[PDB]
Amino acid sequence: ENLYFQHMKHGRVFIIKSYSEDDIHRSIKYNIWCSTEHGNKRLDAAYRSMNGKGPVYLLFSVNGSGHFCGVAEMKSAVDYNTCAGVWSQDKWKGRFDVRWIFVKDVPNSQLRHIRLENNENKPVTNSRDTQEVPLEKAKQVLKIIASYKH
Ligand SMILES: CNc1ncccc1C(N)=O
Ligand SMILES: [Cl-]
Repeated sequence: ENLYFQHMKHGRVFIIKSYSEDDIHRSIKYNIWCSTEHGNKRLDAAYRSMNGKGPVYLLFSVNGSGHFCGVAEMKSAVDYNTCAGVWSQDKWKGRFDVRWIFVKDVPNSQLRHIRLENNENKPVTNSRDTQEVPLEKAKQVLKIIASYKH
């Protein structure tokens, strides 16, 4: 409630969209994630180019659910050669560490009035997986999620 996510001077924020809620449950249990091949490459470049100077945040949402389900920070580069078949389907190859910060359902109603100037001014709730969020809009999103209460 303005107590959250001030002093976020640098850093970068991405939307994660999963059509497997089981995969997200596993992320929360073991603090790891895996995206598509092109998604992993985008997150890998953001994390590496940050060179530790700032956080990379991930805003998670289950496709079709109508709500965001929480926030985690990237905590490692992407390892592309890892054990196969750990996710809901075999097509997900690789792994990076994350640290979950919030696990809570925030309805899209609370966020849909934030639009992305880098995505044709579309609402942030209408994003695809690994859509990057401009820093000032991300700060608005993170703060709404942080303070939202049932
Ligand atoms: C492991 N990750 C996933 N699982 C299921 C559906 C989408 C994803 C994704 N784009 O990250
Ligand atoms: Cl909606």
